[PDB]
Amino acid sequence: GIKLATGANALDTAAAIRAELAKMEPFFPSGLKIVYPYDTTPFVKISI
Amino acid sequence: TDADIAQVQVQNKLQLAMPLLPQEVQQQGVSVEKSSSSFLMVVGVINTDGTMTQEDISDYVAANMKDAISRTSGVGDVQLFGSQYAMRIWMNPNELNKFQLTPVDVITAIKAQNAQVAAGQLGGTPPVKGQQLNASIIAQTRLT
Amino acid sequence: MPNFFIDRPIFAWVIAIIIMLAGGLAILKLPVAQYPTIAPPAVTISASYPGADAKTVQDTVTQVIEQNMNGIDNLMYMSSNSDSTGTVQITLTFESGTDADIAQVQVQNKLQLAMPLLPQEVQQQGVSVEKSSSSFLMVVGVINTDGTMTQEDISDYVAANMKDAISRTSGVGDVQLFGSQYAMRIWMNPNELNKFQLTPVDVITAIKAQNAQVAAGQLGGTPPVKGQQLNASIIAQTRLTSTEEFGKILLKVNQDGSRVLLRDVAKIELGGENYDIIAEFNGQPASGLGIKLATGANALDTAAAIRAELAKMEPFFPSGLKIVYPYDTTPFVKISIHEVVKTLVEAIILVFLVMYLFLQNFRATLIPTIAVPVVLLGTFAVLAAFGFSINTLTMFGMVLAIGLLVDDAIVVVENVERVMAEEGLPPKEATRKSMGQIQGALVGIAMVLSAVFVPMAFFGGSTGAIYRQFSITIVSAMALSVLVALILTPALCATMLKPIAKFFGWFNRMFEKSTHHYTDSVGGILRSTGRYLVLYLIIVVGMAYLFVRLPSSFLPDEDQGVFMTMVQLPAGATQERTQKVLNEVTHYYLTKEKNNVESVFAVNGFGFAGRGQNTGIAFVSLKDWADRPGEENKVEAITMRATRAFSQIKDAMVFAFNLPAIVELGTATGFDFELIDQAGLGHEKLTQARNQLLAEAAKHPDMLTSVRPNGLEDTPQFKIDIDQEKAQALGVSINDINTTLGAAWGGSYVNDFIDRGRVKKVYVMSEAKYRMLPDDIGDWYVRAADGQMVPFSAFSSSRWEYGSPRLERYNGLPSMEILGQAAPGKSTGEAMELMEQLASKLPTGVGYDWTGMSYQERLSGNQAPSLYAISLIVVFLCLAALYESWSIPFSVMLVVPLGVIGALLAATFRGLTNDVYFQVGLLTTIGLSAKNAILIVEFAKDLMDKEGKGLIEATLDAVRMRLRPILMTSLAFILGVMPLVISTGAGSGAQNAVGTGVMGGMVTATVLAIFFVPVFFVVVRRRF
Amino acid sequence: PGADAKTVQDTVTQVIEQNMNGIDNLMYMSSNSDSTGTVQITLTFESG
Amino acid sequence: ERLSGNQAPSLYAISLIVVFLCLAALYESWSIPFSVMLVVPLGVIGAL
Ligand SMILES: CCCCCCCCCCCC
Ligand SMILES: CCCCCCCCCCCC
Ligand SMILES: CCCCCCCCCCCC
Ligand SMILES: CCCCCCCCCCCC
Ligand SMILES: CCCCCCCCCCCC
Repeated sequence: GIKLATGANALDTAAAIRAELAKMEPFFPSGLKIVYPYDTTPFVKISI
Repeated sequence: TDADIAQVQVQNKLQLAMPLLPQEVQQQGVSVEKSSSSFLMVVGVINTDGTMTQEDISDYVAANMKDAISRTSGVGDVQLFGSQYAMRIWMNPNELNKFQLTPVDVITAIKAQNAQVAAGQLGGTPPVKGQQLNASIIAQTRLT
Repeated sequence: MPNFFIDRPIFAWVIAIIIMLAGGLAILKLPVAQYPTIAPPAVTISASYPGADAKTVQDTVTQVIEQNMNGIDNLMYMSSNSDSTGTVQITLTFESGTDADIAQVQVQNKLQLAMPLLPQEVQQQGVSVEKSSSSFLMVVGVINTDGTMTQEDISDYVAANMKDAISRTSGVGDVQLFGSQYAMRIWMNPNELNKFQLTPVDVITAIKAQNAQVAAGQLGGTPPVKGQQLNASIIAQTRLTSTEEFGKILLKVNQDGSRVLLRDVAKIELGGENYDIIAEFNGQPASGLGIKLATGANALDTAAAIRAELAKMEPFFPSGLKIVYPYDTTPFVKISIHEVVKTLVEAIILVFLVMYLFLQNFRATLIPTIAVPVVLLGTFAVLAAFGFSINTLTMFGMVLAIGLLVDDAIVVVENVERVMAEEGLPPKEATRKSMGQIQGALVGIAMVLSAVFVPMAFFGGSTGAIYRQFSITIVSAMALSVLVALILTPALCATMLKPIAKFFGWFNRMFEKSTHHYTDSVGGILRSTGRYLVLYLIIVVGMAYLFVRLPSSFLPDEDQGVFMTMVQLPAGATQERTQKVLNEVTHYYLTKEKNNVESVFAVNGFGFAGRGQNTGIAFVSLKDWADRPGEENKVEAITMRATRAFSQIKDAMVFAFNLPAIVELGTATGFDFELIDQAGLGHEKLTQARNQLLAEAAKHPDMLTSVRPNGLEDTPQFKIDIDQEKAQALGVSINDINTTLGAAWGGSYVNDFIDRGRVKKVYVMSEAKYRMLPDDIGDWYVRAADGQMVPFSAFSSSRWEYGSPRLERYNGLPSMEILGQAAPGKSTGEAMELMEQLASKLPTGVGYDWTGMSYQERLSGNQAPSLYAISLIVVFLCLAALYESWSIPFSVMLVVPLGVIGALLAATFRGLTNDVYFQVGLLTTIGLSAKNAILIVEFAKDLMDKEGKGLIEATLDAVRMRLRPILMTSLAFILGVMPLVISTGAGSGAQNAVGTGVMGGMVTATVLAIFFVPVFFVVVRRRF
Repeated sequence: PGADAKTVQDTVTQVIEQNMNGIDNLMYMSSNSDSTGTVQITLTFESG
Repeated sequence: ERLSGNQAPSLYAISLIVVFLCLAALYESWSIPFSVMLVVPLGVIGAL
């Protein structure tokens, strides 16, 4: 449950999270994929 | 108002109260986060094979990918929807009764025989005249 | 706006006076350092757990802290070390521009709440969070030679009488201390612990509660009774001062009434806190300090105040102490500033000489003498307005921009003298016409160059702070020169210059016949211009060929006056053997360099491979530069001769080295490559993964060289396992066993006490001779449950097994920091790629990560052509805006490869590298050649349409009238740095890096690029 | 709490006041320690 | 208080310099502000 720090921008924070997850992804065990439920980030980008 | 100056002042007024809190609160560790109120996003880690239960996935997320997401610049607080592993010891009251024990001797034995002991060096400083050896004494390690 | 100032000279003088008065007011108020803040801010958590090893610290203190360093703003990475002396060292590196106070307070508040999780001994020793600033400003050592005291007496005289007062002065910060202060040490003795039937647990419990306070209230305490007259405070039992009081504690009284004391089972001997570091100065013991310059005080008067405060303490010394300075890099700063100031002043003298040589009038040869220093004063005012300081970088920014400084007076005065000499006008109307000819051209120069430098201000990393100094100093100086060039110089050419019209006349005849021969040759080579175009193609291909074959680097290596010598002994060597090797090094430097080396300060257990006992360092400080003349006496020769002479020591790795700036060495070659372990593989399997990664980099010598692991290998350790059934059947508690073993063989730190006003510590530990062999564990007896003494090895064993003397972690995962450097010939863009293609065939779980100096080379490390790509088109648009045409900028911007040939030829011939002074000098040379090419074609453009001339005729007419300025201002500049080039003294590494580029590039850009721009302009006006 | 206004000055006041050099502005710094038990330092910075 | 005793002549000097320069800048003469920067004592004797 990733919250957000006070005053941070919500689009280049989520980009940093998705950049961290692509760094620790080739070291998962056999058969463990990461999936993406609830997310309020792409609505801002699609509206702009 | 400034956010991090506000966190510094709240932390200043909290650390004056830390010696008055109980020991069981301090060992869990209090925390001061400048989070917003709620969730920007949640991630999800399913198993497609069917080799891991809830606890295995929760321990993998707690150990190998929580402490790096929680240091990412712009993240106020990370909630975990699981639990890290812990060497859990489920006691039996009838067997503690049969062998005439309490749950106090159990905690005493776990504090005594699961220690990480500092034990010095056997070529330590100050040496005598003509010392030719230096190594460390390894007393006992934490159990694994 | 010069016509407003022709009629109004006094207003021009007034704004010249306010800019020259705001410059000199800001030279009294700005710092003078050696280098600015150049590294990203990094804070350091340092803690100690006495008696442990790397493993015990690495999973009770290290992993416990760095699980709680979360939620810190602007954090790049975090690397930690845990070594066998007990020390844990965590370095958090932040983004550039992050406020260091906010970063330190966030780290220290996240550490203040992770404090009850740590062990008790770590909380007693304390955890120190402090910011990792620059290295030492100066080292103040102190010796005693008239007599004999130990190291600890000197270190306590410093810790009680100097550090209190040296830190209370103008502009100091962190003050370290090489020695160790007092502590009431207690040396236990296990045979009297045996015969009186005692344990060290009884000793520590007996002298916890002897020196403590009593909250005792007061007589007449409140609430008083009705009629109370007396009020006074109860002063109850207090601490213990002398050593007899620490010897008179009762331990145990027996049945016969025996008195057991600390002076029966121990000896006291007040002594030292830490016994690992032993400083040394030439053969007598010593102590030292660690003074850091804080933020914004100049180092010159700071070091003068330090020397003044040490100068008023010699009446207060205990008859034999002597202060001595084994490391001082303050007079090198004074040399490196004085030489730059002398170069500026002699450049002004040389332009005075050249202006009088070409013009032959005293009255008009001092317009640059008035108008050039006022721009430098205004440049200092702008540097203080930004908040920057007197670095070495801004000083060598104004010493190579002085051509751009001095052109904007030579052009104006030559043009008004040309108008008075040809058409014959009074100076006022002649200055009006002259500054109307070059009106828009100087504004076009201000727009066209301001865009050559200012992309240099917007790079990133630790080298975007080196370039920013040059790229705001030169921009401010030039953009103030263009303001003062159309305001102050027109007023001075309208007022000072004489209206009088008209035998050393050989130079005039030589110059006019050279001018006519030049115009004849240029008019000859404007017909059939194909050969000069293909010669330009050969020029640009030769430029690319010599630009590829040239070694890139950073800031040059130079003589700071001192150098280090590093000593490391193999794998578990004691303190005495390292002292013998350090004394061999001292006896070498003080006999074979009698006339070069002044003082060697030898520190033991300090070396840069980590803390320990088999290591040592030596600060060697030489004589003055005037006392050691020659080439064979500089540091570059002494270092290699000592390194050649240190190969005969049979078992010691000893080598000497110099100091680059602080840290970003490898001149552009190093790696900082972390091998990280992103699973639960461990330490031995990670060692196998590193040992597989090494000797695959050894398979490629053409790309990789010197891949050293940067980490200590496994050493034997003494495992003693407590057998549980024998310990508990005999009735011996495990806690008393562990607090006997880890308090007889390490420190224990009972509590504090008060000595001579100050507050010192009390440590208990066994003697120096009862804890030195594996056969000494059998001399330690422990009380059982009944009271029978049980020995060690009645319930234990003993094994030797391999452990680890240093454990490294990177971002919370275990890692090993493999260092390397690229081969000669190949850059570090095709070496880091081979590392990433070579670290991908490792076993499953081991990953890689770049750190340090290469970290910001991954984050957009190819944005150097991406900013000059948008500089070049802004230059093109400004030049297409000026001449009211397209493809005329193509006629003026093909002089960029002309000033690069000479700089690359001089750098190849003299044997220099592609350091930052070469790049800034190249980048000024191309801008000044562009300035000359702009002015010749602005005359040729506004001569063939305002008058009506042809194409060839107007071109050689324009290059006729624009030959007297160009070699006038090259001759005053490829002559105002000649000395800098032939300079060999103190600090001639940066001076030769500045001098060689801006000599050869300037000579080539004025010899060749006065013959190509008529050809370029004619070829453009043929094919549009 | 166990004070006599000289233990406090020599053990918990001179330490802190000794370790307050490196702060930027400062101006002046007045400290006091009494026999009640308490102690306070007052660091008066520059105006602005 | 003593700080205001140490920055008053510097204040008077810098104000007289800036007013002399702002008048020489605007009347295009160095002799007209010289006939104005000595009518100042006729006002200062009044204030005193
Ligand atoms: C350095 C101060 C020089 C003072 C101004 C010189 C005199 C101005 C000449 C104006 C002629 C009308
Ligand atoms: C340590 C002070 C350095 C100041 C350098 C001033 C250089 C001024 C050059 C222009 C006047 C000749
Ligand atoms: C740096 C200024 C030195 C003083 C030069 C002023 C010269 C003014 C001459 C006025 C015309 C004769
Ligand atoms: C005879 C070869 C030289 C051709 C003329 C060169 C003219 C450029 C130099 C002018 C100054 C001597
Ligand atoms: C820097 C590249 C810009 C290319 C623009 C060239 C346009 C030339 C047009 C010629 C028409 C006369």
